[PDB]
Amino acid sequence: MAPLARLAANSARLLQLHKTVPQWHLTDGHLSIKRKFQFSDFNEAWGFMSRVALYADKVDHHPNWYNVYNTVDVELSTHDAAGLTEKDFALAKFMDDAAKNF
Amino acid sequence: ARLAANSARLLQLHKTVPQWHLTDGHLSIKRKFQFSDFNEAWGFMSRVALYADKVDHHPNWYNVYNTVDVELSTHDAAGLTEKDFALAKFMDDAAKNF
Amino acid sequence: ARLAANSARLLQLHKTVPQWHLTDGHLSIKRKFQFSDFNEAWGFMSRVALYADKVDHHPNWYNVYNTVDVELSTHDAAGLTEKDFALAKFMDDAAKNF
Amino acid sequence: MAPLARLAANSARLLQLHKTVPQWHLTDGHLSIKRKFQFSDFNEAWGFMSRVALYADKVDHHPNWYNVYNTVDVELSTHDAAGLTEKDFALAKFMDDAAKNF
Repeated sequence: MAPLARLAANSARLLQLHKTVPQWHLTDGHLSIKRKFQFSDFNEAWGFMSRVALYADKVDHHPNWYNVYNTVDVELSTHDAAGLTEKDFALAKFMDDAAKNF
Repeated sequence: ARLAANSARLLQLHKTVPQWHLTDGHLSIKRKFQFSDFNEAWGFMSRVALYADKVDHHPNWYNVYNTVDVELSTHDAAGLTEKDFALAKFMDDAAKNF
Repeated sequence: ARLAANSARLLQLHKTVPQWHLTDGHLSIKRKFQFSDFNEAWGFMSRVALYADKVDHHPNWYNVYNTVDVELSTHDAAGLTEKDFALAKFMDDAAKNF
Repeated sequence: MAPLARLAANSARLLQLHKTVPQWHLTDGHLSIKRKFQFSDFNEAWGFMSRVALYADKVDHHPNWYNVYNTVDVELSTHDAAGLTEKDFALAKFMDDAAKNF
């Protein structure tokens, strides 16, 4: 009984959004998106995570992320929708842009 | 130097960080930290990040909003070292503030 | 809306953040925070950074190791607004943890 | 009575180090170096400061920095030397590299 509408698997809109973040992979049932970000070291990884943290608390939409030294393993979905919303793709896009710097 | 499962030093170190859970084979220690919100969790993580890069010893941590799910082990040792307990302790102290 | 020097609202807000010092013309409020070390100061600043970008209201802060010398004012207002006192309060609360 | 030796003003070594960080400016008496870093927004500035913070606590050598939204105004010197040392230029260089990303 998720209070929010999720983007339906393979919906034209979902796919139009995915196209903007092509290095993320859609998960089974299209219920989330995943990307493992790789940096040279922890210092770079934290620099990246820092910008995402600011964005996340500003839009109040947070990554499920697993950091191990130079690696940041990320899965995005909207809990209140039990799946993907526009906020996940907007978060993925910001993350992609912040990582592009490295 | 790798700490053997149930070794005297491991058990002694573990007493300094009693909220941590020894894992199968004593290959790692785990603690899940919980805060009021992400802002608090990030303030916590920020202090740990600084410590981690200073001593060059890094957590395996999974953050979701207000929680930080942490597993510590020495990657080059295939088990626990002193550095893991030292990090666990720094993390405990940083968490106390909240 | 810009708070006029010595206005009733300014003085009332100032009571919620008594460690802050009103500046000449009541154009800003200042507080210098002190911590044990940089690690603590950075943990403090990190929480404030998150708050600041959330509400889109930023401190004028000068950090040297363990100290954070802070002046707050609303750049578009040429003086103090509610947002400055709200930020001052968030900063006070973040500092309390240390 | 500074416990540490500072690099003498105009010393060949000072100048050889300054050459590596050409956008920093030497201060009167060559007692410090200064650079005002400019970013697009606070989010970028904090991303930058974050990496420098990690470096600073690792080498235990900290900037005197004044952040105002998208701007980071920095002055580096070694207090225990009452002037510049190699650590200031190594810090400036790291800062330059972290900022280059933006």
